[PDB]
Amino acid sequence: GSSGSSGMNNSGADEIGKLFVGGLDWSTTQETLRSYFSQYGEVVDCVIMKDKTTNQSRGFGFVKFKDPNCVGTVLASRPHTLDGRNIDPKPCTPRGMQPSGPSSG
Repeated sequence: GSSGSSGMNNSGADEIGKLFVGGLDWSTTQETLRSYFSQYGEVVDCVIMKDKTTNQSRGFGFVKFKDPNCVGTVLASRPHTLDGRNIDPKPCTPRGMQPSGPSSG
């Protein structure tokens, strides 16, 4: 970059095969959520954050994938929308770029 400062590139094997879904719906459940993402990649672990008292899906969660490649496949299928709710997955990584490359299908 010329003006903006991007910085160096790091890998750090952490939250690679993880997928942070942003934009869930109080109705959205972990069961259905699993399959919804399972169609893309073998869901290993699905989590859906809920309220403290209401215990309702605030509007975000997580999704694990047997393979760290499954995450991308979905990131390319974006945007996303499950249970009549506009959602958007994330590689669970900080802003910036990655040397990953065109690696995708």
